[PDB]
Amino acid sequence: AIIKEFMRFKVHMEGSVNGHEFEIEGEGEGRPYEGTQTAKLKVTKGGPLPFAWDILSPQFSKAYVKHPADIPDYLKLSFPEGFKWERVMNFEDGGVVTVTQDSSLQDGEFIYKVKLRGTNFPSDGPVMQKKTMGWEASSERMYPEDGALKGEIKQRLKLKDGGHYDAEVKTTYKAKKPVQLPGAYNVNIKLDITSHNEDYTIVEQYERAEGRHSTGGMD
Repeated sequence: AIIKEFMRFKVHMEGSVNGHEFEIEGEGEGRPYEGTQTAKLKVTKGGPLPFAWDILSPQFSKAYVKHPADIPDYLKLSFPEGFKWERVMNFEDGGVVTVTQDSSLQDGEFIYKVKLRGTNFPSDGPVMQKKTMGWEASSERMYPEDGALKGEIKQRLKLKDGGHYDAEVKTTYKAKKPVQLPGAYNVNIKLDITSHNEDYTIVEQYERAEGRHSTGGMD
């Protein structure tokens, strides 16, 4: 019941990428049981960003994943206390993004606090040269480990002039209170930039995420 069928969120990110510091604030909304959400993000410090928006976009909401009835929605069940998540992204050219995130519920809205560290992107690479064009649809493979929910992704960023720039991603999602963990399953995710201004100081995103059985789908 805590998770309403229409939910808003507020997000704050403090970050560095290759030592360039910045802050982002944003608001979002969606339908947690339908797996759909939008967000409006604004660069509040360190803009215009001297790197690709796309490395930040996946850091702005796993309460909004559509789950089959027989897969426990661990992250929805974590509320009202909520959950933390930690992420590592290894990009194929040696760029690294590490993220920590706190997700809570205050005034009937989700509150997201994000800390991001991006390092070792090549000065001539597509991230620092802003040559990326959004993520391909992803499958996150989910499994329980060490009393937390883990997910692994082979994520693909489209490039200007064609082809892709890959990232291996691993995330740990941990409820602040003990709730029922699921077995192994997959989450199909598509994240779109729906609008941006010229220098990506103002960006709107849309994400659809649907959990699917990895065993006994029953086709």
